[PDB]
Order: sequence, then structure tokens, then C-alpha cells
Amino acid sequence: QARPTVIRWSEGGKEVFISGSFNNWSTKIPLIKSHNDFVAILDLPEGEHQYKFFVDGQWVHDPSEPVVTSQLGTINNLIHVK
Repeated sequence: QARPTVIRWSEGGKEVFISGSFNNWSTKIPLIKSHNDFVAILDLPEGEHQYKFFVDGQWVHDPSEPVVTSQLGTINNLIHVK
């Protein structure tokens, strides 16, 4: 069973999307604006996923969450889902 998981982006921007390894980087999922934040709920399998944000057309990671180096040599965020 995948776990509905809240993802929050607090760094601003006009439009915010997330992509990640949970679907082999195949889609850009919008986050919904809520006051100073943007928010999504993703259905994530147990385990770990790498992810990155696409904010006003630029790939960026969340500085408030853990990061890992991908084989692309870019910094992705990492989430562990129990």
C-alpha cells in the first residue's frame, strides 16, 4: 500500500512542481499554493525516493530536507517512507 505523504516547499517561487524516482522521473506534479508554502500529497511506496523541484523553470532542491548525490551528479532530496 502506498502512503499518502505531504511534501512542502517553503522557498517561494511563482510556480512549483515536483518530480522524483517514485515514477522514474516521468511527470511534473504541481504543488498547490498555501500562504507562504506550496504543498502536494504524493502516494509513495514504503522505502526511499529521490525527488527534486521544478520552480519557475529551474531544478532546485529543498534546503530543509536531506540530500543525496545522484549518478547525474546533481543534488536530489531523499525521503524515507516507513
